[PDB]
Amino acid sequence: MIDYTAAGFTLLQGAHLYAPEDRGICDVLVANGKIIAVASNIPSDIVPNCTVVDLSGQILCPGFIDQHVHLIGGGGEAGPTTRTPEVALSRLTEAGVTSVVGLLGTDSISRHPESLLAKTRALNEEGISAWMLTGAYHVPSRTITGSVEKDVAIIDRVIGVKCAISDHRSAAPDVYHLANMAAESRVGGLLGGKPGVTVFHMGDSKKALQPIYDLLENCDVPISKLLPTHVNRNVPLFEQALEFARKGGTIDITSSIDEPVAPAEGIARAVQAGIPLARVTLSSDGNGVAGFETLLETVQVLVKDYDFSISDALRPLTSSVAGFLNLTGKGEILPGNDADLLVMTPELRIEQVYARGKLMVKDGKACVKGTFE
Ligand SMILES: [Zn+2]
Ligand SMILES: [Zn+2]
Repeated sequence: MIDYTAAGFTLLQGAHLYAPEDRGICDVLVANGKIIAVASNIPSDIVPNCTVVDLSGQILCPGFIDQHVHLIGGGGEAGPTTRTPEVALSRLTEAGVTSVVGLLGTDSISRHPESLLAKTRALNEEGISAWMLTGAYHVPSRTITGSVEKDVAIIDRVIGVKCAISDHRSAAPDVYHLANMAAESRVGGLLGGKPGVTVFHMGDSKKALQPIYDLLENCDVPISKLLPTHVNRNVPLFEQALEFARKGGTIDITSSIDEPVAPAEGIARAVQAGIPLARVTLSSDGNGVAGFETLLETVQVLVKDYDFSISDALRPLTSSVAGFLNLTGKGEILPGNDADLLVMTPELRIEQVYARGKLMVKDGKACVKGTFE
């Protein structure tokens, strides 16, 4: 018997596929952590030494992409005792997260991008896919190489920069500092093949998104690179966000915020306003201690409580995020893409999770954990 185990051939058959597009009952063939075929009735012996998984009666969809996670820990706003712990691999996977973007927050004194970089790489070695944003709330940005542009251009896992505006914990950045930072991420992105985005932590100031419009008035960074997040934290800000998304921008709703605008509610309002789901993303702000359970809960609520189809409910956590961050090979089940898959019950309860072809979760419980979990 010839050994073909190195390919890790895995056949997921009989599941109702949402890639996120409804593909009905369809099989998915995996090899080397990559989807190599997506079709109805793929021969269970099409490839040798193939692990065939019977998913009849279950749902199969893309793994979630969480672009706002404090991977090395966050907090600290009420003293050092409030500094949260680093994220545990199993917490992400059990929540359906197979791709993640780490970032820093208010604290960039006891938190550093080099630590974030290291954690991002550990997660990649451990089985999932991780990227990070350089900078933090503070502006000018505290970077790895001394320049936002250089960080995005030369640090492989860096795809953009983060900052905070209209928030009582901002560094009071003026338009120039804000514009230059955004422009550097944009150019750095072109040079390093990164999306080169600027993520804006929004606060409760009455000025809301004004800094972003001021920025657009003082530079030429495409609006498609400017991502306001936590837009559901207050109503006036949310209304501005809808207006921003209407002008061509993409907005990030936080699932860890249940009031005044719940996450499912924000996604629904966006659609009501006529915003394409492609410009609406959902992140957890996990470990900021915030968990990741609010991600799946939002999808469940969207389908159960609101009237979103499973396909649409999935977009803000998959194709929309992958599209915004140009995450090649993610957020969609198609041949050539990474085998990041979720197996759910018809009620959308996670049963299995595959990351790059490897089984990370088996019965809703992680069977692969961080080195020191
Ligand atoms: Zn934030
Ligand atoms: Zn955050």
